[PDB]
Order: sequence, then structure tokens, then C-alpha cells
Amino acid sequence: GAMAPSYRVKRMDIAKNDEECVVNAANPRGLPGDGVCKAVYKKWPESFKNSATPVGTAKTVMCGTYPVIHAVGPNFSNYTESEGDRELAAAYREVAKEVTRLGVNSVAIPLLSTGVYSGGKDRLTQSLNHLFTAMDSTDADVVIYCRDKEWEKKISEAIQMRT
Ligand SMILES: [Cl-]
Ligand SMILES: [Cl-]
Ligand SMILES: [Cl-]
Repeated sequence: GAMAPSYRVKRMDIAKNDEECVVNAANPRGLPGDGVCKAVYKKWPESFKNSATPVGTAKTVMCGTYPVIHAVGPNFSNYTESEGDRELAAAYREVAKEVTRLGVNSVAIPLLSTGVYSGGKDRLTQSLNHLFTAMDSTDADVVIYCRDKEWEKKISEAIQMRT
């Protein structure tokens, strides 16, 4: 575990993280994809061997000794709000299991289903709260990665408000 487990947010490419493992915002088929998924494919292409996994699940594949946790959030263009909410919460619970199993002291995480899987909606609060529900019981240092200055502010505000 981390000595004083924390949440932080950084506005940069998750492919350049300083953590002991990464969570990919994966598609169910293990394809190179778009956004976070494409950056992860470019940095850790070896981790996409047999990475295909259903919606609401996480599957870890090693790139050397560096763990890539492929977490499949729902595409809100295909799911109802209620079923999408359930699968988004489930993907994060599976991430918490994997981070625990791996025994890492830190993990780089993106906000699942906030990009091209968002169904054109702002899901910062929804996705972040499911992240907290899952990761709060873990003792890893969590570093959230985003690309927007205003999302960075909102995420930083939500972290600080609970401390
Ligand atoms: Cl960057
Ligand atoms: Cl997404
Ligand atoms: Cl963002």
C-alpha cells in the first residue's frame, strides 16, 4: 500500500504517467480504438494480446512487467441511462479488484465513458463518483488523468472537498 493513500489529478497524456500501472479506457474487442485507447496502444502495444473482455469488466495484460488494466466502460449511445450507469459502476469495481490483486502502490486512471462513449453527455461527476465508490477501499495512490483545463479544476475541487 501507499503510506498515506491519496487522490491526485493531472492534465496530460496517461501514456506518460508516473504510476506503477495504468488503466486503459478499452473497447470490448481489444482494438486500438481512439483517444486514451489509441495512446495506450501506441505506448504498450504488447498489452493488447488477448485483451478483449465484456462491458463492465477489466482484464490485465503485462507489457514487460508493467500492468495494463483494460477496463471496458459502456458506450452510452447503445445503453439506456440506467443500464449504462450499472455497467460503468461495475467496470470500476473490477479495476479496484485488479489494482488490489497486483499489489501496486499507485495507479494511473482515466474517467471511463466520458469521451466517445459518453453518448454526447457531460459524465465527469457520474464517472468520477463511480471511481471513488470503487477505489476508496484500496490503499493505492490514485492519479486521475484528463485533457481539459476546466475538467482538471472540477476534478481537483471534488478531490479537495472530501479531505
Ligand atoms: Cl501531454
Ligand atoms: Cl470513452
Ligand atoms: Cl478531459
